Amino acid sequence: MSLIEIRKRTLIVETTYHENGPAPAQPLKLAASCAVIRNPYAGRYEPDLMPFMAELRSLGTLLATELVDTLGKDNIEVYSKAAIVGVDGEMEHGAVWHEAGGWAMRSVLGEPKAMVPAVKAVATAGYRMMVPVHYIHASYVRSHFNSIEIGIQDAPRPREILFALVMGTGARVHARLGGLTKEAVSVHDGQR
Amino acid sequence: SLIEIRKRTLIVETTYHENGPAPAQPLKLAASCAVIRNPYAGRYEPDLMPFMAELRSLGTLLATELVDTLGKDNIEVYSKAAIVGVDGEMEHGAVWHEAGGWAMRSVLGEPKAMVPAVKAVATAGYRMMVPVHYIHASYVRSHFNSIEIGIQDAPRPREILFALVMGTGARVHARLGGLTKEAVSVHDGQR
Amino acid sequence: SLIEIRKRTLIVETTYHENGPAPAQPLKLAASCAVIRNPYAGRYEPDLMPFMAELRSLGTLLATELVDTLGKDNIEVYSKAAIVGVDGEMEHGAVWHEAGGWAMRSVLGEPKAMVPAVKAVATAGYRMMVPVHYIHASYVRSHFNSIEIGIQDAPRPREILFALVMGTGARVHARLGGLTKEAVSVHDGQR
Amino acid sequence: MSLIEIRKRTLIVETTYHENGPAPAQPLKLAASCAVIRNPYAGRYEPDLMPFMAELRSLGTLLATELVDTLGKDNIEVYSKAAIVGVDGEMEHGAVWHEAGGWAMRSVLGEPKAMVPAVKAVATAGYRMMVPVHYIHASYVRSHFNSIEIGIQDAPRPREILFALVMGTGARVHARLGGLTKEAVSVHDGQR
Amino acid sequence: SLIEIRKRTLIVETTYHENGPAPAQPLKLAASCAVIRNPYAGRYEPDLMPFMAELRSLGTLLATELVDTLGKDNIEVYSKAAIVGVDGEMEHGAVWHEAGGWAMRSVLGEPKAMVPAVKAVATAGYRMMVPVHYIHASYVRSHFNSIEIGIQDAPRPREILFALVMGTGARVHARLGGLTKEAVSVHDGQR
Amino acid sequence: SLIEIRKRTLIVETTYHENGPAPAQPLKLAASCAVIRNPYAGRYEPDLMPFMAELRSLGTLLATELVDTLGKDNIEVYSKAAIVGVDGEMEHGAVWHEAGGWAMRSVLGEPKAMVPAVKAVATAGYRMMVPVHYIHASYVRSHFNSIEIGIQDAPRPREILFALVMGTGARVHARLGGLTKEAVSVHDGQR
Ligand SMILES: [Cl-]
Ligand SMILES: [Cl-]
Ligand SMILES: [Cl-]
Ligand SMILES: [Cl-]
Ligand SMILES: [Cl-]
Ligand SMILES: [Cl-]
Ligand SMILES: [Cl-]
Ligand SMILES: [Cl-]
Repeated sequence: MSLIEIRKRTLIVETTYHENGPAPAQPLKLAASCAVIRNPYAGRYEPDLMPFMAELRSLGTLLATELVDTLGKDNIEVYSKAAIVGVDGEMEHGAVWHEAGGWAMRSVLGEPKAMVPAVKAVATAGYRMMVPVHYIHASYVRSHFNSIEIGIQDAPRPREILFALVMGTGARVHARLGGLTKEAVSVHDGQR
Repeated sequence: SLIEIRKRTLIVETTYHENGPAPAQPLKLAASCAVIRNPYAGRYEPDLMPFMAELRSLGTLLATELVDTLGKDNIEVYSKAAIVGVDGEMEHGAVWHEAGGWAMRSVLGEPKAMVPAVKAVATAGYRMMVPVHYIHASYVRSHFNSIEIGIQDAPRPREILFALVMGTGARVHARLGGLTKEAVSVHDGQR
Repeated sequence: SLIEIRKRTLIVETTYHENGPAPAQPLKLAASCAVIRNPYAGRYEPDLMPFMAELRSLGTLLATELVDTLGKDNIEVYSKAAIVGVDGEMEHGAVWHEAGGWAMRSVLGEPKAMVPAVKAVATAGYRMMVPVHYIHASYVRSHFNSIEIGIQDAPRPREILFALVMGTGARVHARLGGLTKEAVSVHDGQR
Repeated sequence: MSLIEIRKRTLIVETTYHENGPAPAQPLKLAASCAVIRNPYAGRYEPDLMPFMAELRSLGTLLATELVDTLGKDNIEVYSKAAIVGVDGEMEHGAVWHEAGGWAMRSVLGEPKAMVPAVKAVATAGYRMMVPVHYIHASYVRSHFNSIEIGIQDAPRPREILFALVMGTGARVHARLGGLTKEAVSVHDGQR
Repeated sequence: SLIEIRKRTLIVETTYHENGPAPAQPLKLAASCAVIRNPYAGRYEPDLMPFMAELRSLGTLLATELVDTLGKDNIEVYSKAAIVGVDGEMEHGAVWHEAGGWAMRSVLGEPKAMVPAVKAVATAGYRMMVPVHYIHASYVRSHFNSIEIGIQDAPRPREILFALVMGTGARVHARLGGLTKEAVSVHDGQR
Repeated sequence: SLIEIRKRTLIVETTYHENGPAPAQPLKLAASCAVIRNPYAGRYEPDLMPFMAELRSLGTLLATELVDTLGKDNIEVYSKAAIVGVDGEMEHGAVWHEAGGWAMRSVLGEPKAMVPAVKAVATAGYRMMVPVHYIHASYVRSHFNSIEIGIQDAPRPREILFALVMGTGARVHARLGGLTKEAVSVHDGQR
């Protein structure tokens, strides 16, 4: 029997035109796909979370696919992943998403090289969290560091977990701090 | 133009269940929001009529996105909301009753129910529950619902966040009787 | 009895101005809230009808307090709200549309406008903007307004917070035209 | 010209019947009266806040009178005072309320002996704050320590201040930790 | 043992100024917090005396950490606080008045002022302003101040967060007169 | 100088367990934060390079405090963060990627892993979860973790809060395999 039971999902698309500076030619879009699932381990200590982590890869694929379909496969430049575990769970129940969300997303995207950044928390329902993103091909590209806030008002309830993926289309709208540029990426190790 | 958009958000919330027997089709509630500069922040402007008039165009934009997102034949509930930044006043949000409501109803081919609403003057990041009801008859009990809106970094003190909401049906475990969609007979927008 | 009250709050908010010319009389918006045990928390109950029926009595209690507080002849706007604790479901709050609305309208001698509403399932301490409109005609534009409600330590997971709101008039700097109280002519509850 | 301009006021009355224990014969009522006023010093450093503090005594009297009229003069057993200053102000703009709110309230109440407890903060509009209360005749009466949350959704705006007084009618609903009792008060110094 | 510690936090806040002429030395306020299991969560326990007794050692632990952090000779203000998880009750935090206060006063060589306090029953992540006053005379007007405490993931429903606060001086721009440190003469803990 | 510090906070969070078998030694995560005036609040400044350069010394200050708090030989995870006040912009926080990261890495003798980060433009009191990872190899799965930061009264609209985080080890009940500290072999800062 599946360990994955979805109560609700949210898709958010934030389009930023400017931040009071000269507007860029095209706006930035950052998008998050979230799913609220029952936590099969809430309220007890389970030493073996490996089966759960394995099955969650399919959830990763589902959410990542939705994001590509939303933004367009050719438009992805930044990503992230995140988890919010309900108060009857533990951090480790969210930590399964590093592999499940990250690997699934990277596979959907043709295996870009940058590690997918992440943030997670154990929190009360409605908790809002800033999710950091970076460039999919080289984590050090300075223009692309950014953030989007995620959260669902009534989730995760104590015995639930909220899993999320984030994708975006470009650089900060007024990026102007130099550093490594897309054109300067030369190692192709996922960093520089 | 009195309308200068900094950012927009589109939210689609799909509910499969709420721990009861899952309905055949999930519910989708969607919100389309725009954060704009408040041209009147920091002073008392006696005439907000031109602003209210022009805002209808923002209503059209947002409503059009919602219909494109959910499908025109799939709309059953709606709402409108405004959050005014702390340097503004409530009246700056009140303009949206007409601007958002009339624009959305026009987009939808003039359904009869008044569009429900909520508004506040608040700090950036304020989150607000937005109530929805049935577009053809406000009293259809199965359809009363809510969705939370908000943007983390908005409205900043001299901004306004305007939003519209559309949805596809009843609460996932609606079971409290009352007037049903099918029983609607007066067509006055209530019953 | 399905109604076990832990605590109640009564809030009266008097607004003198919002940085414009102060009206002759300030506006008062008041909310009366009750936190009760949710008899259905933690399970799916198919029949919420008895609960909805009994809750009318809670509606009467709260509405009566509001009228006693503001004065019966001074009521111009109203609303109703519910916040369900995290172990409950939205349907547990939905019972209040009838229970709170009908009870309040009865207390007020059956004004014609549907009582507006908002609800959520939320954590203890959740705060919610509650929209109000004119009791005799929902379209009276001057009267659309809001008040925030909430109780710091409620609803706890197995509780429900039910609330009613009454107010004494228009927004303090209402100036957006629309249908006025005086122009009300249809008496259908809208116009 | 007056330094006191009120935008809005709130009166809250919280009645507690129980906290899942055996209910007391009469419920506890805790009430807060708040006023949101313009801050005449927002955005600058003013060395002399003494005139403002002096005039604010009248605001203290107004709010304290409202509370007695609400709860009944014969029913008061606990109190407190609090201030929330908008973000363009400073803590000192709230600190004026120790004297202005405290002394005014004590005078309205016939000069009970216990110092009025207090809390204050400089915060964003909508900030919610727990206000602690204690027994008006002897601060150490253990049964009476309690709290009520105050706040106004849209206040204080940056250039405003929210001032508040609190009064209440008795002990915690399930007080059971011994300590100094009302009957044991014998020094009458405001402590014991 | 009735004391099972999940996590602890120590926070030291240094204030150089608040947009006025900076004082000679900055103010430091420090909070030491401990999150523990609530042995009584979910039931009404009439006898909390053994718990209150045992908590004295937790008071001593937190107080000793604060003295070791700021330096015994530098302490001029203090406070105590408790946040109880939502499955508990207020009385579960009330035990800290004696356990925290007496332990801290003992550690500090019995200063005379009553330790001020604030408490709440709240959801995980609740943030609370904690008021401090002068350790030798509660009326010393320059010393009234506050610090915010809270832990993001605590107290969970079956936990309690207990905290102590110490600080090194007056508000950075204290200028409202009243009783001064130097004018203290009663030594009753008030004046 | 473009750096004017109003206040600083140091927080050390000690985790003994998270309801599982407690590890041999607890985890400590520490955050060092500084609230400064935003020299650019309210205007678009095209050249933020001098500010970014000058901020390096603030990075060194905060990093040195963290090493002195936890001990240089005990550091295994780090992060950096910024919260910009509402009158600023995101770019005002973005300067901290280099200023914070490079300063901290220098203090730590140049560990290879990129310092993770998160930033926001927000209202005073905004709380933010900050993610950490292993300082020698970002992929070490046991070490991914987070700590919440924030100051109640900061950043005010014309301020910025800059922060660094260091920690001493893995999650208290890390058990998901993946790359281990011991298996690190590339030394590129990833694996
Ligand atoms: Cl990854
Ligand atoms: Cl409408
Ligand atoms: Cl109704
Ligand atoms: Cl006093
Ligand atoms: Cl005591
Ligand atoms: Cl004490
Ligand atoms: Cl960098
Ligand atoms: Cl770095």
